[PDB]
Order: sequence, then C-alpha cells, then structure tokens
Amino acid sequence: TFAYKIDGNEVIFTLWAPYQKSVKLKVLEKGLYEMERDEKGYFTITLNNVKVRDRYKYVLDDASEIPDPASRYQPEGVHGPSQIIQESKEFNNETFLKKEDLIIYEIHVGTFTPEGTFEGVIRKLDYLKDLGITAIEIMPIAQFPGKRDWGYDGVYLYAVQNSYGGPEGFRKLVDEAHKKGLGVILDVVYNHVGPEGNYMVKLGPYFSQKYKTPWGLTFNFDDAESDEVRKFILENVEYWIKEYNVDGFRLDAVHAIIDTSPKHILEEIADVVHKYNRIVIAESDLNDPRVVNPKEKVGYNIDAQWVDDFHHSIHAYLTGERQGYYTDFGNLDDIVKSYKDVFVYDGKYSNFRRKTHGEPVGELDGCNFVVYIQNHDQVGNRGKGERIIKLVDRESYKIAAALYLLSPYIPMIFMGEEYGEENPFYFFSDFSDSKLIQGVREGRKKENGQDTDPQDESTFNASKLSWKIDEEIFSFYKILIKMRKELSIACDRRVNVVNGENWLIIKGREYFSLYVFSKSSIEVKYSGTLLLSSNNSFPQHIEEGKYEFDKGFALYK
Amino acid sequence: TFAYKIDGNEVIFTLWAPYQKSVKLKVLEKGLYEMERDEKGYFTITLNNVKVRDRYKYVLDDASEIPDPASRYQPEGVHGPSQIIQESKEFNNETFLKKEDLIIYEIHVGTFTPEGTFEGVIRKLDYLKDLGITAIEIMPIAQFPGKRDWGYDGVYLYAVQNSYGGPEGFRKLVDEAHKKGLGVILDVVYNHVGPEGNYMVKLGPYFSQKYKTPWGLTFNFDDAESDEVRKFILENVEYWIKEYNVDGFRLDAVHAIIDTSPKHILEEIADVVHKYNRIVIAESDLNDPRVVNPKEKVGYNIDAQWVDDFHHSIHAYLTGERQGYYTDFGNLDDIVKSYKDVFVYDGKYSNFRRKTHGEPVGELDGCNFVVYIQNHDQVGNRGKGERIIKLVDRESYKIAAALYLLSPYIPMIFMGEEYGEENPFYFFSDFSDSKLIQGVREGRKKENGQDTDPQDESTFNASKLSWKIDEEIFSFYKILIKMRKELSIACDRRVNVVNGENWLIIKGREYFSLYVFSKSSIEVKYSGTLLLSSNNSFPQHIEEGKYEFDKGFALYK
Repeated sequence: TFAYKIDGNEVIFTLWAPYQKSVKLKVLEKGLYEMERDEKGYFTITLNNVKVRDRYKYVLDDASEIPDPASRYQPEGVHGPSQIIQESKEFNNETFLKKEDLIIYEIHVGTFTPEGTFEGVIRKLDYLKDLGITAIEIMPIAQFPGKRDWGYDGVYLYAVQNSYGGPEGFRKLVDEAHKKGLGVILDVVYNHVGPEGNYMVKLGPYFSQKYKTPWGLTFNFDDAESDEVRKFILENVEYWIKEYNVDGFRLDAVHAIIDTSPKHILEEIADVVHKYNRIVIAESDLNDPRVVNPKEKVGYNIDAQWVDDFHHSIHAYLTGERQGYYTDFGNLDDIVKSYKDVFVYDGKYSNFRRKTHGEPVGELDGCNFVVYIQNHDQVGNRGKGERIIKLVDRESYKIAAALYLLSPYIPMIFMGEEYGEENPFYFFSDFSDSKLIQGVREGRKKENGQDTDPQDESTFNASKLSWKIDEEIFSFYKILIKMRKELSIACDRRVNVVNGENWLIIKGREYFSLYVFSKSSIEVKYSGTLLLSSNNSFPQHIEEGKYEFDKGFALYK
Repeated sequence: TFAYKIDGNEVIFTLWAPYQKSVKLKVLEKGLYEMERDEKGYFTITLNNVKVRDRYKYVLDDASEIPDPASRYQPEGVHGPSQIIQESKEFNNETFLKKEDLIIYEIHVGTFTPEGTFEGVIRKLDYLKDLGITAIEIMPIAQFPGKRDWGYDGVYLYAVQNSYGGPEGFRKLVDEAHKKGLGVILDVVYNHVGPEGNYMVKLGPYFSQKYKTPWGLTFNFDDAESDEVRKFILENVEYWIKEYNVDGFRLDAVHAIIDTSPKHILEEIADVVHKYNRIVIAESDLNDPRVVNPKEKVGYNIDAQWVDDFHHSIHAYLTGERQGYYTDFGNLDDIVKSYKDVFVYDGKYSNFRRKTHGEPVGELDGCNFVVYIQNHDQVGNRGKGERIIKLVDRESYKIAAALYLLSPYIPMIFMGEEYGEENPFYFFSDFSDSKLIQGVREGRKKENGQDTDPQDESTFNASKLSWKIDEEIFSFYKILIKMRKELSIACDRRVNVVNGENWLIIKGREYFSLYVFSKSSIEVKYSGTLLLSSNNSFPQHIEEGKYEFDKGFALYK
C-alpha cells in the first residue's frame, strides 16, 4: 500500500506527502484530481474509470508534476510518468533454495549478455545450470538514471528497470529460472538513493538529517516520521516476494543503515523475509556478528553476510598488493585465520581505519558467510576494473578458485570468472545533470584513478562480457563446484589447517587439500587419493611422508 | 594516563595530538619543551625538575599556547593554564550506597547555599542527613566558562570547577559527606562539550563528524581514531572514582551518545564503574530497556535510568498543561500505567515526535528507574523556572510529593522542593564570546521564552535558594521519606491500582494509599489505620465501604 491498488474495477492512489498541502492525481490521458490529505500527511484518491495502463504524475503545491515514488514502473525516464501495471499477485510459500546448496552467481544484466537484458540472461539459464550454480544474484534493478549504471543510483525502489526489459521481463526471468530449477536473488539498496530523479525530498522527510553516509545520506528510520519511511522499505520487500516470487535479497552496505530504535530496521526486514520463508544476505563491513546473529542471541537474524576479509587475505597474498584496504592484509597467516575464524579482524587494530575493528564470530556454521575471489566491487573499483586473471600467474588464479569454493562458506562466483573472463568491469554512469556528469568524473578519477570516463559508452561496453570460453578454467570450475557437493564441504567449519612457509594443507571431513605457492617440501601427514589437481605433478595415490611439490593445488581423499 | 603522572620525583606529559607535528610543553615558570610524537599521535615529555604546582600550556604547531584538556585543574579561566595538583590516589573498594535505600537530592552547588560552593553545601550535610536523603547528586562540575552556568558547557572533563571551590574543596565535600554517612553522586557529561574553551578541536578528532546532536555534536566513538577518545572518556570515570572516592555517576542524555561498535561505549563505562563497585544512572529519552538492561539480556547494565514519563503524566495532570511534551500526556490513565508499567510510551504513538516511541520495560524492579516531580531541567527550562509550587493548589503539591516518594522507583528530590521553595531555577550562562552571549539569548528566548537574560547576574542570583523554610511542606517530606523506609516500599512493583473518575487508590505490600483530587465517593476495599494524611478529614481507622472524601491524600496500613 503506497503506489496504487487495483481493487475490483477500482484503484487507489496513496501518497505520503506530509510537506504538501495540495496534491493532484493526474492521469495523463484522463485528468487531474485532488488527493484526500490525511492528517498523517497521506494524500489520496480513488479511481475506477481507470484500468488504463496509464501514465501519471503527482502534481504538488509548488505547481510541479512528479512521479509516484512507489512507481510500479517508470516507462520513460526517471522523470517519466509512473504507470499502471498488472497485479502479478502470485508467488509461493517458499524457496526451493536451501541454504547449504548455495553457489551464487553474481550477474549484471547489462554488461552480461550482449543483449544486456533479462531475455539476454534468460538465454544462459541452461548454461548456468550446466555450471552447477545453485542460484543467481541480480545486481540492482531499481530504476536508475540513464541506461548505463551498475544500478547504484537506483532512485525508484518500486520501479523495475526500463532498459533491462522491465517488469514482465524481470517477471519472466524469474518464472524462467524457476523452471530451470534455478534460484533468483535480488540485491536491493535500502541505505541510500540515486542522485537523479529523487523526489522524495519534496514530499516530506524520507531521509534523516541527523546522519550522513558517504553517498549522501541514509533514510530516516529514527526521527520525526520514521514510522512511514520505515514502512516504505518494509513493504518494498514484501512486493518483490509477491509481485515476482523473488527467492531472496541481498542488502547493500547495511552498515549505512542507521537505526537507534529498540528494533533495528534490519531485524525488521529479516522478519519480513523469513516470514515468507525467503533468504537474506547482507553486505556488512562491520565485523559484527550482530547481523547474521540469531534471535536467541539478539541478532538481526539476516541469513548470511559477506566476508571481504576472506577475499582480501587471499588477494593481497597472491598479488603483491598493499593499497587501501589491502594494507590490512597481504599475508598467509591472514588466509588461515580467515579460513578458521571467519574474520581476520576479530577485534584488532586496522591501520587502515586506525581503529579496533570487528569481533569474534560465534560458532556459526560457515554458512553465515559468503566468500568470493571476485565481485563487481573488487573488480569494478580498480580504476581499470582488472579481473583477477590479469594480476596472477595462471596456477594462482586456479589455486584461489579452489580456496574459495572449497570453503564451508558460501561460495559465490562473479560473472565471467568461471570461464576465464579477462574483460574488465568498469565504473559506468549514465547521468544527465551536468554537475553529476562531472562530479562523478573527478570522483572515480580521484577516488580510484579510473580514466575510463564512466559517462562514455566506451567504458561501458568494454565491460560487456566477451563470452570467450577458456575450457581450462571453465572446466576446473564445474569440477570444483562438483566436488564440493560430493564432498559435503559446505557450512562445516570442522577443519584442520596447516601451512608451511609457502604451502598449506587443509584437512576436512572428507579429505585434504594441498596448496603450494612455491616449490617446497611437505610433511604430508596423510594418505588419500588424488581427486583433482591443478597440475599433473600430482600423485594419484598419496601417502604420509616428505614430498617435494611444485607450485600447484591438489585435492585428495 | 592523559593529563600528567607524578612518578617518584618525576612527572610525564601525555598528549593526544594526531593533527600535530610539533608540540611544546611549557611550564610557565620553568620553560618550553618538545613532546615525543608517537606515531599514534601522542606527543609526550618527562619531567623531574617539576613538582611545582605549576601552570602550563601546550604550545602547538600553529604557534598557539593551550591547556591540557585532561587538565587536572584550570586555576584561571577556561583559558587558564592547566595545573599540577596532588595525587589524591586513595579511595575504597566500594560504596556504602546500597541501591534500594535511595533518595536522591539533586543539588546545584552554585545557586544552592548563598556561598555557592562545596563549603557552602558542606554546611548543610547534617541538614540533608536530617531530611533523610540517602545521597547527593551534584550537577556538572566539569570546568565551564564563566562562574555562572548549570554546568552544561563544561569544557574540561578532567578539571574541577574553579568557582565551586575546586579540587581540594570538592575533595573535602566528599570526605565530608562520607563521614556524615551520605553518598555523593557526580553527574557527568559525555555526550558533548562546552562551546567555549574547547581545544579538542585542534588536537585531533575527538568528535565525530558523521553525527550532529542538538547541542553541537557528540564525540567520536565510532570512526577514525575512536580508540583514543573512547579511552579519554573511560579513564575519566576512573579518575573520579580514585581521585575523589566518588560514589556514583549520573549520565547526561545518553541518547546523544552514538556508538555502532559491537560494544556500546555505555556498556563500556558501566563496566568501569561496576568494576569499582560504584553506581550508574542515566538520563535517557529512548524508551529503551537496553540501557538499564542486564548483561544476560545484552543490556548496557547501567544501574538506573530516569523516567520523565512519570513526571509528565503527573504534572500535566495537576497542571492543565499541554505544551511541548506535555502534549503526550495530561491524564490520569497515564499516571497509573506509568505507575505500573514504568513507561507510558511502551511502544506507541507520540504525536509529540510523530513517531512510535519506547518499548516495554522488563520485569525490572522499580529500582531501575528514578522518579521525581522536580529537577533542574523541568524547572529550569520554563522561561521562568517556575517551581511546581507556583502552578498547583497546595493540596496538590502535597499529593504529588506523595505519589513519587511512594513509588517503588527511586525517588529523587530536587533541591528546595522539600521545604516548600518558591524561588525559580533560571537558565543562566556566563559566556564571553560575543556571539555566544547572544546566540544564547535568542535561544533561551526563542526556545523557552526565557526573558531573564541568562548572561545577567540577576537571572542568576534570582535562582539562588531562599532558605525560607515552610515547616508544613518541610515536615511532610521527612515523614514520607520516613514511611517509605518503614514500609519497605522501594523497588517492589507488586502493586494493585485503582482510580475512579478523580480518585485513586494504590494497594501495596504493606498498605494502601488514597489520592483524591476532587471530593468524590470511594468504595474503599480495605481496612487500615491512618498512617499519614495530607488533611485532617482523614479517618485514623478505616474500613471497607463507601465513603465520601475530600480533595486530599491519605495513607493507611
């Protein structure tokens, strides 16, 4: 209840407008009307003449026409009139998506398929399925400005992307994957909004003034009317679930979500989701268990959370990288602790933030966290979106892959990565306000040295995937993904871990694994049969003793 | 460790100055020196020539002299040189102060005794003791600007007020009360700082930029170097405890204390205090149990918290008051719920904040909260600090008194109130920067209509207590305070409560009480003996039946 609501033959027009005195419905074809201002600040009207897949603008006091922020869909620009659509209405009391079986495929509909749409991505299902992926994670489809964006300027939480196809398409996309037995997971932004087409600002207070994130400012969940906005959001998740049988959510940078209330909005959301028996994952920098934490432990519940701590340890280890966050790591030791204690910052000094970061993760299964060697962020904000292939010796790139998919955690593959993709993932925008298409520039430029003027199709397309398979890499992947299942490696943190100066051997419940980054001697403490190696130098049937190995990765049993 | 530290014959000069490149110790008599800049940002020096009860200024890069923010004492202005003092060092592993026996006397050393000092307040001990008060709560003694302030512009957390006597005095004050068997409780401000003499600002980041309270902005407990500042504070409480055997703390507006860390600074402090087996109470607007909440329940622990909810219900009830917050109440019903469910806003709609305020207090004894009919705030910010005597029929004023002291809560009397004080408590400042002594004006003026130019001795002295006893009122009090003890009324929330249209009868463990605000018939359901009445119309030995009563209060058994 916020956008519109088709009854029988009749339709309503709710509209949170505290700041307004006079608001006017305006079917573009039909006419202009007067909303029933309720004391709380909710203008409102009721229609029946309408059925009309009609455009409409809300015209306020000031004498300005604007679009329904709960816009079901914005046919034209992020200034297009909002529009009537059908009531998908149907979805199911669940997700087939069981947590353990979780292989995530991060995708970016745009730069993905050369079509760059759902249709585009629909073509790859069976491919995806082939791969073994247990589910798909879509990057933000919240109507952003232009046609070229990661989707982090989504300024229409309710309206499904124009370009990407939209509604029916996105609609179709799920119904599709659904049949392919694939799960879909939408990654939604609740900690902020788009710098273009944002008309919250004139309807009332949607965003707190107390605080200031980096990208502008979060919404208002605390002060003055929190009540409403906090509902906005909360309804927003419900929508997805029913209007699109979505399988799960992925929350962007929760830690920019500020709440002081006795009940943190997160926990508020989690419940909405778990209510429909769906899943939630969140991007959180704060090495805090709270999030993913259980109800008994007064945690928000959130099903799972990303652990960049993993990534980083590995990355800076393989690369001789020490910039920005990389400075907190770049070492073997890190890799192991992360491997056994989810966070590398368990409550210790980050010189990076000159603070005392994170704190001990519980006794939570590996499945409360999701690991990766790649993601839009990690590639994306490099200045030249270098994939990781471009910075590591081939054997390495293979090793890494192993590391992560072989974790109890919840392995998620960036798009491309599996088949050995070398294209880059660039920072691209599609703004219109001069000051935007500018500020941005010195931004990405000053922030990350990106040269590729994001506001250039160039930068764009150059990130489009070059479906150039590499069966070496591609093969591997499938295998890994496969062994993982076989082995029952998931969630389980009952692991034994060793490493030497440059090696590392990890026992598990059903095996051992060998990581050697440099020819060296290993006192292999066990006998198993080679299950998979990165090389050929690997001994099908191993036994306990000293052995000299070559830079490579081998997997026993 | 932050100010200085006298060793044997030698003394250190720590000094958090991240932003500084070159810092200089400067004994005013002796000389100027160079601090040992540590990477973390801590300049530093070591002395022995010194013993000297010497003044000193830290002279930074910019070529400016300034005083030790951990100033033990600021002899001259809030620009005076800091100064050497002795190492009180001694205190005890405890407080005689048991929580139940808790009668708080809120005092304001300045406007109190005509002397307006500790010495002044020392003269009243035995008086106080006489009253029955179980302990004293001092308003902020943190070096503020000028000589006339509530003390809410304290800008020197470590330095004891000049005017109020200072150190040795405050020192003496406690050692005194200690002997009188009286407990002392300092009310310290950690959510903000004084608008004059604040030199944190140039030493580095002491205060977060993420947020903005009302009175400027809180410190930085979250970001960049939180680590340090969070220690500042935390050491600050330790000081009080050892350098002054203080008995407890009272925290100003905690809810302006913003922390996202896994461990809320509050909980951080609580521990410091409970570590020394001392007590903590906090001013919190957020109807959140979290604070006062226990460790098992993942609460901050804080021993007790103020419940304005109480006050208000009563006040607006007795007064026909409905301004500002008064709008959320002004009703009988409120009075009872507050009486049985600590908060009146247990998670419901405050039109006052157009939000959904508070939430259910546990099953916490009445002793987690502290009630009052008066306090500096409630009088102080009225525009004409009207005491409550000035707005209620005499019988009322007596009734109220009963209400609160007869609660399981932790009754605290404002100063004056007990003996029937009619003087007002005004908003007074003693600033020097023109813009201050001005902004303030339209402030207090625009905020509360205060006319009494706070920057006028007038406004000041006029708040000084007129020790004009009124033995009627005065007597009552003592009695109440006395019965309370007798009765064992404290902490216990096992109460039965009734009211009629204008009356109210409250059973307890050892009695009943009758509140009648308007001649009416009461179906008194019990037999007891008059223990104390506000009037004479009260029936020494009561029995169950209908009886007509007169506006008044009576107490049975």
